[PDB]
This record gives sequence, C-alpha cells and structure tokens, in this order.
Amino acid sequence: ILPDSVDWREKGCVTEVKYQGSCGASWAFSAVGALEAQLKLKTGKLVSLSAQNLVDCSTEKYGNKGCNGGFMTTAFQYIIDNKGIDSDASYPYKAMDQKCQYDSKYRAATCSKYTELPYGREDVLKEAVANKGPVSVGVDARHPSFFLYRSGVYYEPSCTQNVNHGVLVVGYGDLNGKEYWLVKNSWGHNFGEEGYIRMARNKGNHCGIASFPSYPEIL
Ligand SMILES: Cn1c(=O)n(C2CCN(CCCn3cncc(-c4ccc(Cl)c(CNC(=O)c5ccc(F)cc5)c4)c3=O)CC2)c2cc(Cl)ccc21
Repeated sequence: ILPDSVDWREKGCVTEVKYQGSCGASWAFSAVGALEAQLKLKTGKLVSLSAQNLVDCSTEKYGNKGCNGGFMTTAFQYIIDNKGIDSDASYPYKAMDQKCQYDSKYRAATCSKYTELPYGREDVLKEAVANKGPVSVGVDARHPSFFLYRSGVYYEPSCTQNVNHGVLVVGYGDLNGKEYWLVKNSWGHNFGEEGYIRMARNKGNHCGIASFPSYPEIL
C-alpha cells in the first residue's frame, strides 16, 4: 500500500534549490540531487554534492558534454567508476566547462549502483519515489508554459514524451484531485513554486516525466 502523498523535503532529504545559470547542466543537478537523498538516508547528514564535479569530469567517456547536456545515468556511472564525488562546498558550481578538479580528499559521497525504470510507467515511478527516494527524471521543458509556470498543477497539451531537461522528482500528491509529481528544478528559487514545479501525474506520461527515470544507491 503506497502513501497517497509524499514530500521528501519534509524528511530532510532535499538540499536547497540550485541555479544552473547559462550552463546546460540540469543533468548534473538532477544526479547530485538524487544522490544527496541517498546520502542522507544512509549517513543521516544532508550535504549538497558537486554538480560541477560531474560537469568537468563525467565527460566524453560518459557521453556527456558538460554545459551542453548529459545523462543522469552516466553521471551515476562516473561516480561509481570514480569511487566518489566531491562536496559542492569543496568543488563549487561555476556554470562553465572546466578541467576536472576531483580530489578524493573532499569526497562527500559514493555510489554503488543505479537503477533505470521502465519507459512511461508512472505506476512504477510512484512506487520508486515512495519506497526508494527522489528519482532523477528527464522532462520536455521546451515550452514557454514550462518556464513561465508560477503555481498549481502544470499541464501543457503541446508537451511531448521526448525529454531535454533533467530534474528531480522529490514527491507526489494531488491538488483538489489533480494528481501531480513534485519536481525540483535547477533554475533557482524564482522559478515556479520556490524552485519547484508540480507537474501533471497519471496523464499519459506528460512531458515524458516517466520516460527515463533513474536513481542511485549507496551500499
Ligand atoms: C557510455 N555511454 C552511455 O552509457 N551512453 C548512453 C547509453 C544509454 N543511454 C540511455 C539512457 C536512457 N535515456 C534515453 N534517452 C534519453 C535520456 C535522457 C535522460 C535525461 C536527459 Cl536530461 C536527457 C537529455 N540529454 C540530452 O539531450 C543530452 C545532450 C547532450 C549530451 F551530450 C547528452 C545528452 C536524456 C536517457 O536517459 C544513456 C547513456 C552513451 C552515449 C554516448 Cl553518445 C556516448 C557514450 C555513452
């Protein structure tokens, strides 16, 4: 039996909203966000992890292009292969492509594995969000209605299932019966509902929210 609503922010499992600025590193913020939650679950401590570490180091071998986009899955694989990721404090976000500056001295997390969820399965996503934690997802964000969103449950008829922007599902619920996914963005505190957007849930994989979900785990 799954809870009707979840909000991982209420459990201390979500860090402050970040601002990617003019560097297309949403994939990096989505990956660290998911891992931050697992680190909290495991160690009891909440610390922002370095999105910049991913931008600079999870590069061509991982199919990523830093400020020109990437995948959360291969970000996790990088952390796995690298045997860690630095704290955001030690390796702060500069919103540009840099030389890899990873230093094991300032490692704040590791990752053992990651799991991908099946395409379009909102039922499976719900279950992972309830039972595992926040889940990294892609959405189709190429719609003025998306970046102009201020409040409520976002539904956009022109939205497609083909994803182009990485975000973090940190919960789910309903607003007077309109089901939603509670989504953490990386466009700062001024986007939407204090950095968050509530996006239509159980409406046919709206904006591809459930197209390519993944989440990491720490042994
Ligand atoms: C080592 N290695 C990989 O292992 N991959 C893939 C192989 C498996 N895919 C499938 C994962 C499922 N999936 C399939 N389609 C789209 C997204 C997806 C998810 C989230 C987001 Cl945010 C985006 C958007 N990303 C981009 O558009 C993008 C832009 C520039 C890039 F360089 C990379 C991605 C796509 C997604 O996860 C991901 C890594 C690789 C791909 C390349 Cl060209 C080179 C090396 C790779």
